[PDB]
Amino acid sequence: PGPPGPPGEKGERGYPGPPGPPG
Amino acid sequence: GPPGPPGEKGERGYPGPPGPPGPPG
Amino acid sequence: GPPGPPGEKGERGYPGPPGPPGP
Repeated sequence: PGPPGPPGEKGERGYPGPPGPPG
Repeated sequence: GPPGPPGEKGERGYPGPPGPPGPPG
Repeated sequence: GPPGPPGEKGERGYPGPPGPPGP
């Protein structure tokens, strides 16, 4: 069998974080 | 000879952006 | 034998930080 293929693509960016605290 | 295995798992993505601003209060 | 297929896409990034304080 041949060698491994190329590395996978980079993952999606994470979800946005939660809303900040009250001002 | 047959094809080799799949390549390596890709890199994890970048962290998400900060959340929205909090409530005015 | 030829190279295999591209690897799996990476995991989604971690969630972002909390947002800034409100106004």
